Amino acid sequence: ATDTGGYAATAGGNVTGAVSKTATSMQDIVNIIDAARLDANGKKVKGGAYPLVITYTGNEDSLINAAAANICGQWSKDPRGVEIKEFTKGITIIGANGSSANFGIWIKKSSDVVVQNMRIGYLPGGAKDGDMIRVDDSPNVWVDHNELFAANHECDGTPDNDTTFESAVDIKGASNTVTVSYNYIHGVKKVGLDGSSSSDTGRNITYHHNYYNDVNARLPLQRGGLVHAYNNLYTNITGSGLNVRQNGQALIENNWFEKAINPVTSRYDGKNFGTWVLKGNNITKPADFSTYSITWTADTKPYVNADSWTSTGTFPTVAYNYSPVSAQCVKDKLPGYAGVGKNLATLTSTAC
Repeated sequence: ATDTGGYAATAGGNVTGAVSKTATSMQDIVNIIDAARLDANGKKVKGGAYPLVITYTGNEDSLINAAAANICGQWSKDPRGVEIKEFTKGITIIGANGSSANFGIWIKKSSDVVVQNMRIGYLPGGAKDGDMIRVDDSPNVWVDHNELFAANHECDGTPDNDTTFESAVDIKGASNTVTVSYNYIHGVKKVGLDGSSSSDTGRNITYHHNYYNDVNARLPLQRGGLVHAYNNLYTNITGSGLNVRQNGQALIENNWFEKAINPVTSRYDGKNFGTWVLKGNNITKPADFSTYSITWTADTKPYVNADSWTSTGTFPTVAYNYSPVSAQCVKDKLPGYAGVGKNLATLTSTAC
């Protein structure tokens, strides 16, 4: 099946002729991918010779725990990450229950990639692009059921005072269709952008069933295109949530917002404000702000906040087939489906 509940339509490496391999470490993954590029005669095949399903059984809790104890010592270390560059035969990286990684996954110019059940946290190298997950010029990518975390904190003396830790899920370039679902993202200052600059506008991204807790900003920082955010649990947002920019369009439905500052806004450009269609969220009118502790702030440049909590534009017909649960149900149940070790469980109406 290729249904991801969002714009990405992929089965990753779970296709016909897929070869399954077990990675017990970061290096194993690197080696497995390199080998997957060679045909029967040892010659290299552009985009990969065969589809892969890599089960990662490694555990790096020691690194994570050491890092959690010395937060400000991470940014200056060398970044660590597996690069999945120009691999298009289809690939899935599934963490085994109990596995953990203190390294990221950087997807570049690939297609049909699925990253699931990975517990990634406290990555070193925030000053040198130490992203947890990066999707660059890569369409049909599905980031599902992962736990991405660090500390929602900025240490003193870091370059640009923004490099204590890098992003959880950055999407940029021609990553035309992407689905980010069932992830448990917590303790992350910059969750993820959708377009690296003002000129990097476009893409159709879906964020569904994610549980955000204690995050500062970018859920996402959207530049153009379309974003469909449904059934997400947004709690303890310390800066801003969905920042719809460069004329992007967003459909924000059936989500639960709580203890959030500027949950839906269009700021920092001073122009080309994006639009949003609000529906089915726990907040239905400004009266609810007080109830769910939703505060708003201004910006030094022209900006637009959804403080009137009204739709400011339109949204095209949602191409795919999805069945959202109610905002209340996500609030009640979501924490038990999002993240690692939930056996890729999905929240259905029957569970409400």
